[PDB]
Amino acid sequence: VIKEFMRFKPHMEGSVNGHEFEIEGEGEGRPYEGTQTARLKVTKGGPLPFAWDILSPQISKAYVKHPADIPDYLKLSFPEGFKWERVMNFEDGGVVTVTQDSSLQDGEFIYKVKVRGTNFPSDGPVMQKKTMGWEASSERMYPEDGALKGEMKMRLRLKDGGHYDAEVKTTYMAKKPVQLPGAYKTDIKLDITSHNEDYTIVEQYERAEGRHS
Ligand code: NA
Repeated sequence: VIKEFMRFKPHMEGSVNGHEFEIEGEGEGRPYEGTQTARLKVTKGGPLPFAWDILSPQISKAYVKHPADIPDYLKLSFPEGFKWERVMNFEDGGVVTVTQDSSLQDGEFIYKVKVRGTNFPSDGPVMQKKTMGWEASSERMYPEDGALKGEMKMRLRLKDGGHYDAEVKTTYMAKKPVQLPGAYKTDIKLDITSHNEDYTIVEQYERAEGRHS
Protein backbone atom coordinates (compact mmCIF):
# COMPACT_ATOMS: atom_id res chain seq x y z
CA VAL A 1 0.00 0.00 0.00
CA ILE A 2 3.04 2.27 0.26
CA LYS A 3 4.29 2.81 -3.29
CA GLU A 4 7.71 4.14 -4.23
CA PHE A 5 6.03 7.46 -5.03
CA MET A 6 3.35 8.82 -2.67
CA ARG A 7 1.56 12.15 -2.38
CA PHE A 8 0.30 13.59 0.89
CA LYS A 9 -2.16 16.25 1.96
CA PRO A 10 -1.55 18.10 5.23
CA HIS A 11 -3.99 20.24 7.14
CA MET A 12 -2.68 22.16 10.13
CA GLU A 13 -4.46 24.43 12.53
CA GLY A 14 -3.83 25.91 15.94
CA SER A 15 -2.44 29.00 17.59
CA VAL A 16 0.86 30.52 18.65
CA ASN A 17 0.79 33.18 21.38
CA GLY A 18 -2.96 33.50 20.90
CA HIS A 19 -2.69 33.96 17.14
CA GLU A 20 -4.92 31.40 15.42
CA PHE A 21 -4.22 30.07 11.94
CA GLU A 22 -4.95 27.33 9.42
CA ILE A 23 -2.65 25.92 6.76
CA GLU A 24 -3.20 23.48 3.89
CA GLY A 25 -1.06 22.09 1.12
CA GLU A 26 0.06 19.13 -0.91
CA GLY A 27 3.31 17.19 -1.08
CA GLU A 28 5.04 14.26 -2.78
CA GLY A 29 7.97 12.01 -2.07
CA ARG A 30 9.68 8.64 -2.15
CA PRO A 31 9.01 6.90 1.18
CA TYR A 32 11.77 4.29 0.78
CA GLU A 33 14.31 6.97 -0.15
CA GLY A 34 13.38 9.14 2.83
CA THR A 35 12.77 12.20 0.64
CA GLN A 36 9.78 14.53 0.19
CA THR A 37 8.67 18.03 -0.80
CA ALA A 38 5.56 20.06 -0.01
CA ARG A 39 3.74 23.20 -1.05
CA LEU A 40 2.02 24.93 1.88
CA LYS A 41 -0.31 27.89 2.14
CA VAL A 42 -1.77 29.83 5.02
CA THR A 43 -5.52 29.89 4.43
CA LYS A 44 -6.57 31.56 7.69
CA GLY A 45 -4.79 34.03 9.97
CA GLY A 46 -2.15 35.09 7.45
CA PRO A 47 0.29 36.69 7.50
CA LEU A 48 1.61 34.83 10.56
CA PRO A 49 3.23 37.16 13.14
CA PHE A 50 5.76 34.45 14.08
CA ALA A 51 8.50 32.35 12.43
CA TRP A 52 7.36 29.73 9.92
CA ASP A 53 10.27 27.64 11.20
CA ILE A 54 8.41 26.57 14.34
CA LEU A 55 5.66 25.02 12.17
CA SER A 56 7.80 23.38 9.49
CA PRO A 57 8.60 20.22 11.46
CA GLN A 58 4.87 19.58 12.32
CA ILE A 59 4.36 18.94 8.62
CA SER A 60 5.92 13.16 7.79
CA LYS A 61 7.57 10.02 9.12
CA ALA A 62 6.38 7.54 6.53
CA TYR A 63 9.18 9.10 4.46
CA VAL A 64 12.27 7.84 6.29
CA LYS A 65 14.72 5.49 4.65
CA HIS A 66 15.19 2.39 6.81
CA PRO A 67 17.65 -0.46 6.39
CA ALA A 68 15.99 -3.89 6.13
CA ASP A 69 17.04 -4.91 9.64
CA ILE A 70 15.21 -2.06 11.42
CA PRO A 71 11.44 -2.50 11.42
CA ASP A 72 9.81 0.51 9.75
CA TYR A 73 7.06 0.75 12.36
CA LEU A 74 5.48 3.87 10.89
CA LYS A 75 5.29 2.53 7.32
CA LEU A 76 3.98 -0.79 8.70
CA SER A 77 1.16 1.07 10.47
CA PHE A 78 -0.48 1.76 7.09
CA PRO A 79 -3.05 1.91 5.72
CA GLU A 80 -4.73 2.69 9.07
CA GLY A 81 -1.77 4.82 10.05
CA PHE A 82 -0.49 6.28 13.29
CA LYS A 83 -0.71 9.28 15.58
CA TRP A 84 2.04 11.36 17.12
CA GLU A 85 2.32 13.87 19.99
CA ARG A 86 5.20 16.29 20.48
CA VAL A 87 6.55 18.85 22.91
CA MET A 88 9.24 21.37 21.94
CA ASN A 89 10.79 23.24 24.88
CA PHE A 90 12.66 26.27 23.55
CA GLU A 91 15.60 27.77 25.44
CA ASP A 92 13.80 31.06 26.17
CA GLY A 93 10.70 29.44 27.67
CA GLY A 94 8.69 29.14 24.44
CA VAL A 95 6.74 25.88 24.17
CA VAL A 96 4.96 24.13 21.30
CA THR A 97 2.82 21.02 21.72
CA VAL A 98 1.44 19.08 18.77
CA THR A 99 -1.04 16.29 18.15
CA GLN A 100 -1.22 14.69 14.74
CA ASP A 101 -3.15 11.99 12.92
CA SER A 102 -1.72 10.24 9.84
CA SER A 103 -3.72 7.92 7.59
CA LEU A 104 -3.62 6.52 4.07
CA GLN A 105 -6.80 7.27 2.10
CA ASP A 106 -7.22 6.47 -1.60
CA GLY A 107 -3.49 6.08 -2.21
CA GLU A 108 -2.49 9.38 -0.54
CA PHE A 109 -1.36 10.08 3.01
CA ILE A 110 -3.62 12.44 4.95
CA TYR A 111 -2.20 14.51 7.84
CA LYS A 112 -4.30 16.35 10.39
CA VAL A 113 -2.09 18.49 12.66
CA LYS A 114 -3.05 20.55 15.71
CA VAL A 115 -0.38 22.95 17.01
CA ARG A 116 -0.30 25.03 20.20
CA GLY A 117 2.50 27.49 20.91
CA THR A 118 2.69 29.76 23.94
CA ASN A 119 5.05 31.73 26.20
CA PHE A 120 7.30 32.95 23.38
CA PRO A 121 8.86 36.32 24.36
CA SER A 122 7.48 39.26 22.36
CA ASP A 123 11.07 40.34 21.68
CA GLY A 124 12.33 36.81 21.04
CA PRO A 125 13.46 35.47 17.64
CA VAL A 126 10.20 33.57 17.07
CA MET A 127 7.81 36.49 17.48
CA GLN A 128 10.30 38.84 15.75
CA LYS A 129 10.86 36.41 12.84
CA LYS A 130 14.63 36.38 13.21
CA THR A 131 15.06 32.68 12.40
CA MET A 132 16.68 31.20 9.28
CA GLY A 133 15.92 27.45 9.19
CA TRP A 134 16.94 24.35 11.14
CA GLU A 135 20.37 22.80 11.27
CA ALA A 136 20.28 19.06 10.55
CA SER A 137 19.02 17.01 13.51
CA SER A 138 19.52 13.46 14.71
CA GLU A 139 16.49 11.93 16.42
CA ARG A 140 17.16 9.20 18.97
CA MET A 141 14.47 6.57 18.36
CA TYR A 142 13.53 3.99 20.99
CA PRO A 143 10.66 1.73 22.02
CA GLU A 144 8.99 2.53 25.34
CA ASP A 145 5.65 1.67 26.90
CA GLY A 146 4.43 0.02 23.70
CA ALA A 147 5.10 3.09 21.56
CA LEU A 148 7.96 4.49 19.49
CA LYS A 149 9.62 7.56 21.07
CA GLY A 150 11.98 10.13 19.60
CA GLU A 151 14.27 12.58 21.40
CA MET A 152 16.43 15.34 19.95
CA LYS A 153 17.82 18.81 20.48
CA MET A 154 16.95 20.96 17.48
CA ARG A 155 18.89 24.06 16.50
CA LEU A 156 17.31 27.02 14.72
CA ARG A 157 19.71 29.35 12.92
CA LEU A 158 19.40 33.07 13.74
CA LYS A 159 19.71 35.96 11.28
CA ASP A 160 22.50 37.38 13.46
CA GLY A 161 24.55 34.20 13.11
CA GLY A 162 23.76 32.61 16.46
CA HIS A 163 21.41 29.73 17.23
CA TYR A 164 18.19 29.21 19.13
CA ASP A 165 17.69 25.76 20.65
CA ALA A 166 14.76 23.45 21.44
CA GLU A 167 14.56 20.18 23.35
CA VAL A 168 12.05 17.94 21.60
CA LYS A 169 10.24 14.77 22.68
CA THR A 170 7.76 12.94 20.41
CA THR A 171 5.69 9.79 20.92
CA TYR A 172 4.64 7.94 17.73
CA MET A 173 1.84 5.38 18.16
CA ALA A 174 0.64 3.02 15.41
CA LYS A 175 -3.12 2.49 15.31
CA LYS A 176 -2.43 -1.28 15.33
CA PRO A 177 0.37 -3.03 17.23
CA VAL A 178 2.75 -3.54 14.26
CA GLN A 179 6.41 -4.35 14.99
CA LEU A 180 8.26 -1.83 17.18
CA PRO A 181 11.96 -1.51 16.30
CA GLY A 182 14.88 -1.50 18.68
CA ALA A 183 16.70 1.72 19.52
CA TYR A 184 18.26 3.53 16.56
CA LYS A 185 18.81 7.01 15.16
CA THR A 186 17.27 9.07 12.37
CA ASP A 187 19.23 11.83 10.62
CA ILE A 188 16.93 14.56 9.35
CA LYS A 189 17.46 17.76 7.39
CA LEU A 190 14.59 20.11 6.53
CA ASP A 191 15.09 23.01 4.08
CA ILE A 192 12.78 25.88 3.23
CA THR A 193 13.21 26.00 -0.55
CA SER A 194 10.84 28.82 -1.50
CA HIS A 195 8.57 31.34 0.18
CA ASN A 196 6.80 34.62 -0.48
CA GLU A 197 7.68 37.74 1.55
CA ASP A 198 5.34 37.15 4.43
CA TYR A 199 5.41 33.33 4.28
CA THR A 200 1.77 32.77 3.39
CA ILE A 201 3.09 30.53 0.60
CA VAL A 202 5.98 28.20 1.42
CA GLU A 203 7.78 25.15 0.00
CA GLN A 204 9.93 22.74 1.97
CA TYR A 205 12.05 19.65 1.38
CA GLU A 206 13.09 17.07 3.93
CA ARG A 207 15.45 14.11 3.84
CA ALA A 208 15.44 11.53 6.64
CA GLU A 209 17.31 8.27 7.07
CA GLY A 210 17.39 5.77 9.93
CA ARG A 211 20.64 4.02 10.92
CA HIS A 212 21.98 1.92 13.78
CA SER A 213 23.17 3.82 16.84
NA1 NA B 1 24.96 7.81 17.72
